[PDB]
Amino acid sequence: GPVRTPHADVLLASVGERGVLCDFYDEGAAADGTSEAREFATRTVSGPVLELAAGMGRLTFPFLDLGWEVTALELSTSVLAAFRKRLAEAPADVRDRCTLVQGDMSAFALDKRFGTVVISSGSINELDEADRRGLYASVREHLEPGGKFLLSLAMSEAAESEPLERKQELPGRYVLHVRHLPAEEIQEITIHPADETTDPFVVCTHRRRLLAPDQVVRELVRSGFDVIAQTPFASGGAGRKDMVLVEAVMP
Amino acid sequence: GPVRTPHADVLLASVGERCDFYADGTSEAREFATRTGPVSGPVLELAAGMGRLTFPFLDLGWEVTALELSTSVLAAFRKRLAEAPADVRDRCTLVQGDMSAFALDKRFGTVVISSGSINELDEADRRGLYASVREHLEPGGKFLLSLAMSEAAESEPLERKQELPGGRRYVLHVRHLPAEEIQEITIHPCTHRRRLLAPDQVVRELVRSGFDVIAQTPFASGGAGRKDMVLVEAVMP
Ligand SMILES: Nc1ncnc2c1ncn2[C@@H]1O[C@H](CSCC[C@H](N)C(=O)O)[C@@H](O)[C@H]1O
Repeated sequence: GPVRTPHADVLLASVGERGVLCDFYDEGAAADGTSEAREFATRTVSGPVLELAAGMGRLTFPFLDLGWEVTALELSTSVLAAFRKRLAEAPADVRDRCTLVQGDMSAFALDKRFGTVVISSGSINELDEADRRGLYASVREHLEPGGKFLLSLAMSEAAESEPLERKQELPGRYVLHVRHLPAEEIQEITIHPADETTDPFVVCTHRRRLLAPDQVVRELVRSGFDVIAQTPFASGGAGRKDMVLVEAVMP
Repeated sequence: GPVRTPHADVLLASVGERCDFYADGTSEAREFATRTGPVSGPVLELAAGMGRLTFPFLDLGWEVTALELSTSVLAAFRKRLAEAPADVRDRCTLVQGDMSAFALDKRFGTVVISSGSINELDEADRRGLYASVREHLEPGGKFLLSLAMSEAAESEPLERKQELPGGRRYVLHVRHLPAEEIQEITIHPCTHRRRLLAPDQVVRELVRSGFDVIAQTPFASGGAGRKDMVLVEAVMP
């Protein structure tokens, strides 16, 4: 069914149903990022912008609020429908710089090039390694000359750190430097009410892919982009910096 | 063209003017034999290199089809086989092949692969491996893998709490399960990156594609000291 996490295991045992184990995407009770959008803006606008897997407009609207023309591309027709509902209930000027398009960000093709192409950490992490290559290839084909590819990328503690070195003393028949660089983790969340009474006690688990920023960056280089900047920021305006803003251009 | 690490460039100028980078299988093979039993019927070792484990396996008396991709490496292996005595040599059948896609039309009691071999495939190819391996297992037959386990892979992931409102108050728990790291080397008076899967990540992948993983046994590769490897047992339901 849902993912049975270790903390959830204990809770659900302790609470005896009453408690219910759920994935974080079914029911139910269960988006604001103007600080992330702002991070994207800082790091650019000449022309129109393409947002990939724009979901429901979490960033797309903030972008439109800054006067930008946005082609928002989404795969889910249902999310697409919901986006178009929000879009319907907003000022015709706001409405008219926005273009929705169904599409697969791993293999998409528009009758249009673009000065700026943006993708949020949430989205890039939906793709495996193969599709990620598809994305890079695709994007390259949609950048006007000199245009930037801007990516936000969540940064785990392990990816934030300077990987631990281990020097050695191995003679031949030298000094050896090993590093274990992070490439990909699984972010696992568990959310439950602070009580235990409540009734019902719904326990929310989710597992998702979480790529190391440096990893994406290597992928990017390997695929013909140059990464001209990488900038840590906190997603909620202040706190620990838990995100990296990456700029890529075609050489 | 060769990978330019941080420690390289801080030695590349911190020297002036005066390249990429391209062990004993006894303990390791024994660990495989521990989780094998009988053995009735022959064994198939995928990506056998040049016999580092194969020769151990033969000394356990086993019958081994050793699959390897490389024409050059097969040349080495064949010569080594030729210097072995004849009962060793006659229990070893070499085959050029691709561990990610191969038919051999025969099935095997046991199927075996080494950490270095599986770490050489990306995700898609590993999907193919498990599919192949399946196609080549006799029922009840065991699929054994050894997997390097780094310090990241073995540690209990650190957990972060945090209280949040609505207006209902919630508790939020976040763990980071390791899955893939990069092994980066700098040899030194010389460079190499490489894949290093988390044994757990491989296990998840085995389940995702058919097998029930019946055992995960940590062992030292050297055959002494800290257990730096994991022997995984898989079978087809
Ligand atoms: N292959 C694909 N092609 C296009 N969109 C995809 C996709 N796979 C997943 N998605 C979409 O990517 C979104 C990920 S969540 C990101 C939403 C938004 N950019 C934000 O910042 O909140 C989801 O809306 C999902 O429908």
